[PDB]
Amino acid sequence: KTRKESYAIYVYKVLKQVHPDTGISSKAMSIMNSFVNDVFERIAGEASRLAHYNKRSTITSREIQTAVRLLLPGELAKHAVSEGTKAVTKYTSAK
DNA sequence: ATACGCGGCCGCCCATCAGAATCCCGGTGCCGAGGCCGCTCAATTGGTCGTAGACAGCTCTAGCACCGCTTAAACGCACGTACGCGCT
Repeated sequence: KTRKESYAIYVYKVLKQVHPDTGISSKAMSIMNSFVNDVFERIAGEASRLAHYNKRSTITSREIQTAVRLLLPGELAKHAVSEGTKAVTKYTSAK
């Protein structure tokens, strides 16, 4: 049949996590995927840009790390890094 | 010819039977997590090769600092004009 994949499974549990027996319209659901896919290119594209400025050829986590910092304002940014840094840190701990 | 009787009418308080209306319990429809699921094609798994890029060595630009002769530019103040802004 057709494809047209989306992030619907990811957005839904997140909302469950923050009000479990709280609801949503089928119109705000796409707004959400539209919103995510939009932020996706915003961050990953910028990573691509720096990589081939100061003369290197792969994109790691550090770059995102840097990228994120100047893409967003002071207070959210730090918490965001923190969360980000740990999630992965744990990831490696396992293996 | 002349006087007595009364008759249903009626206001009265006083009695009976049905209807209206509030409270004691209700069914119904809408919304949103759930479950079920299944054919399957994208991620994961185990695996090879090679190449970017970390890293250490090196040298070799240019960013810093610092100074003093020179002076243009900033400063602060004095005076009034011609706008900001208030009213009608």
